[PDB]
Amino acid sequence: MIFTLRPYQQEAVDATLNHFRRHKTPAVIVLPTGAGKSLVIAELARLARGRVLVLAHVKELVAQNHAKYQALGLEADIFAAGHGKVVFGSVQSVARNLDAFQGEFSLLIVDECHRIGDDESQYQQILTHLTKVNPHLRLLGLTATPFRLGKGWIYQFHYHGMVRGDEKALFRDCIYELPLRYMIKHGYLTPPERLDMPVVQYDFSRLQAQSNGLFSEADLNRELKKQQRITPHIISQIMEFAATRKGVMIFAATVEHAKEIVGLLPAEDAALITGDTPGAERDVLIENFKAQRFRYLVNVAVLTTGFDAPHVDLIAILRPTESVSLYQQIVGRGLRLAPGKTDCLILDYAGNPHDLYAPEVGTPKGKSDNVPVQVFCPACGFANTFWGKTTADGTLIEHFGRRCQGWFEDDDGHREQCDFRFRFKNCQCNAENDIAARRCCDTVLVDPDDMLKAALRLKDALVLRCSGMSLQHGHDEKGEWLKITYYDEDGADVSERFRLQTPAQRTAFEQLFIRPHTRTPGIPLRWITAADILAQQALLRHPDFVVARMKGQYWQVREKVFDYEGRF
Ligand SMILES: Nc1ncnc2c1ncn2[C@@H]1O[C@H](COP(=O)(O)OP(=O)(O)O)[C@@H](O)[C@H]1O
Ligand SMILES: [Mg+2]
Ligand SMILES: [Zn+2]
Repeated sequence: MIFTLRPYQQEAVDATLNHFRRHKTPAVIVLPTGAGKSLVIAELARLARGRVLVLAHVKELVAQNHAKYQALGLEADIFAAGHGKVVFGSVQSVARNLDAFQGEFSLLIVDECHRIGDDESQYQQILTHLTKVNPHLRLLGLTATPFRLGKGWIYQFHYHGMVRGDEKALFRDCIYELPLRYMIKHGYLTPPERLDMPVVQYDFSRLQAQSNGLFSEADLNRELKKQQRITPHIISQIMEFAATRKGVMIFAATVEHAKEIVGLLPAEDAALITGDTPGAERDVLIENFKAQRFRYLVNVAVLTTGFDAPHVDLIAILRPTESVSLYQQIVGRGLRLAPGKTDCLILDYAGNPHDLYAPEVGTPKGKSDNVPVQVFCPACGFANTFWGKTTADGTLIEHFGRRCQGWFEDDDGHREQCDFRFRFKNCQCNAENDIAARRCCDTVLVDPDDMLKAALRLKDALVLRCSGMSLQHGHDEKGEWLKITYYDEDGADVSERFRLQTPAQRTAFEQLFIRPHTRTPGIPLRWITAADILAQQALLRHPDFVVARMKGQYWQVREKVFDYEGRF
């Protein structure tokens, strides 16, 4: 041809080729922003039979992709506001002129395919036209951000064995992923430099995250306006370094941060991008920047399509990053190669740890001090990465995962997520299954809240809002026993007993108490006598509610509720 592929580019091509020689279904490739997505595009098109349509939502993406294609010495058409195998188009423009797209189309590539579900509405008109004309039309997505915290995952199965999204995902498969780690190790991107000790960080250890997992507009703009005096004190140091840098990208937390920054540095040498802007004004600021007509770009919406020019060489991070994906997306905005760019200066000011390579758990943290931890599935061996708390030594205090995420395929094409359940109910189903996939048969499972309300309107019933438990142990002519006593904030209490002597009794005790009560399900608790259990009571959680029925004379435990989540 006219071009030569790097090894990783040929991997991405062969991955795609193998997927569609076996499957009709959509696939995504995960490529960082400096990878040269045009080299994959051009090899697929050299091999294609139809034409190939390369769609973007953002017209500047359509123009960037058309330019980078023809920079290879190749011809292709473009369809936007104003001949070869490939057509480069925007969603709006192509959904308009569908009559001009009536030939053979074998492959449709969607750049930034994470955008697809951001309503838009014309896209599926395109999809259905192309599929009417081309029933076996193959669709490849490309993206650097498969997962946005708050929107979830763009694919379902990953070819490494994890499951990510539900049956809902737009792409059933992710078939190649190029790690930042590797692109930096082999020099295909600019190596990043995070200043070891920058002077005055913010104190975002006060993290009050919403349920989708994103810190709220209010909580940000307010909650550390207690330090809103340091907002000029830090831009001073940013200007210090920017003395010797071509383009600085600064990421605020809110418009109330980004404006209180855009005024605080030089007077017309900076600009402000956020979703609340034109339009024609963004089309002016994309020409001004990258052409370097100003220096500082301040933004709060990290979607920087157009401003990730190669000349940017310092990323200053003025916001806490909830997921690692947001951190990686932000640093990656400044990692492109430029002739004589030695590194990219990363200024981590907020409470943002040092893991450009962290695994993305893929769900909200929960407790703010939660880190990723890896738990091995006792069924299939797969290495899950759940949220957890780990001690100084790297040892596991808690992990929070509920189900193994590995998957497998037989030789009949039937594909299944592993079904090992770290948290369970009954005899077993997910903590939040409505119907028992299979037992007490397909019956309707009793919702915790209803079970508590039923038990409340019983007289022979006790319902204690458990504030903790205490263990005693003892012995007689049949061996040892362990007695657990649950109690609420007023010392109302109720207890149960477990003989530890016989192997059936040992086994029942692992079944009915250690497995519900352990903080590290899947990692077995090692113990010889009740004394070892007392010794390890920190590895045990206490129930959120206990229900005891009456007969006879004494109170007898019947139900324990863990992992509550619905108030009350
Ligand atoms: N196979 C290749 N042969 C020659 N140059 C390449 C190759 N792959 C990538 N490059 C160069 O590496 C850089 C890739 O950056 P870019 O084209 O901006 O990535 P993307 O378009 O994927 O965002 C470009 O400067 C490009 O010319
Ligand atoms: Mg490219
Ligand atoms: Zn498993």
